[PDB]
Amino acid sequence: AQKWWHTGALYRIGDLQAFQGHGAGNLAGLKGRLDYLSSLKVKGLVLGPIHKNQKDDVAQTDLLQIDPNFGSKEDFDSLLQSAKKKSIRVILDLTPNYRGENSWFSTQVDTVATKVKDALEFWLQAGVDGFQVRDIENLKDASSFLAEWQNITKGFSEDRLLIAGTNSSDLQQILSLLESNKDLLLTSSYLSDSGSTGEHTKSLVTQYLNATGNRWCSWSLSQARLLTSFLPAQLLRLYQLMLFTLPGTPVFSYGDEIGLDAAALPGQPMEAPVMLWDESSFPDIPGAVSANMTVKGQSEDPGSLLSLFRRLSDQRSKERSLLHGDFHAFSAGPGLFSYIRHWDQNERFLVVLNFGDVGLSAGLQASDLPASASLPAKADLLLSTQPGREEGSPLELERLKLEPHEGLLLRFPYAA
Ligand SMILES: [Zn+2]
Repeated sequence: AQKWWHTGALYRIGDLQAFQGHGAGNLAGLKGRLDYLSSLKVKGLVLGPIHKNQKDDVAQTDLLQIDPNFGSKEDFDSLLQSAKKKSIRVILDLTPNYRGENSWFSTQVDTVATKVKDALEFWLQAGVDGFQVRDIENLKDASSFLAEWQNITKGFSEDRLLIAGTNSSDLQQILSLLESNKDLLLTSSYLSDSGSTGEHTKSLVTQYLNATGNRWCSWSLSQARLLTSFLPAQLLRLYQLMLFTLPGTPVFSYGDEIGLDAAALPGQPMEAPVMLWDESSFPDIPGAVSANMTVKGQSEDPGSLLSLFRRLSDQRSKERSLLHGDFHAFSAGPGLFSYIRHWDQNERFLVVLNFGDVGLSAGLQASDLPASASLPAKADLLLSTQPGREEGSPLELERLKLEPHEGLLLRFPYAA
């Protein structure tokens, strides 16, 4: 088989109460939204933290005890049972001081690291499929601890994950964390540089793959915050296509599927903005929310961001070329970022991303590829970020017009 986090996207649910809002707001309530997460084809949701934590006090913090606000232990057990019946894995966040500004209390670790050791051993027997920990740059001897905890996690089963998260975007600071245990997923702000861009992004990704020996890894804009925090509205489709087709596991926060924005909801945290299911989800200020900002409204419109997300995620899970990590990038025009995805004699995929505000001709040439480059004269358009095109019918790779901010996803058989 394939280990489970390779087969789909990860969905981060930081605040249980903002995610479902009124009525539910529980572990028992989260149970009712599983069929929805299935419609996003997420193979693992990143849950919590949900443990007891008195703001900035080590003694008054216990990772083995759930906070009554979120429910009970039987609610959690009940949640795991249903989730496994629906092929949905659950990753628990154990960031200790998640109510204070320093997530690891201070540079005095000793007592804090011991607590984390016991929690892993405890919650794996309760049946969780992995763990997350954030703000590692504030942890003394970070790489040493991530090595040990990774070994406990993999020891239980090889089909168990550890995710670590940093706010840093420096490449050398990121690699030094990875020099510890190379099978460890690391989310970061490495990609976060919108507005002024060009083909800066193309290099960033190939440089990272270059340095890491092309090992399996994660793709995100941050450890916890939304896409809208970093990107302008009219770049969300482009980045969504990219994250869903780059070699590795893509990681989103709840709300990225509908383009959820912390601003535009006056007086609300950038961490835990309320999820928008329909018109009644935001009562505080009535008219501020509209139908096209909601799940309900975007479920109707085929042109919506939610529609793009669901279709991209369906490909990412079903198709084998996007499930394994075989990837090659073109040397096209100065705005573009194009690449090929393939595995054995399965169906091949071609991506083309225009980052500028100007129309382009995609002159994607053989230019630096393997012997398995041999592109056809024609490939079928599966999907475009902009409505208008004839989806399903063949285009021509030499003569290829790209409108500002457009993204194309093209399919073709192994034998050209
Ligand atoms: Zn290849």
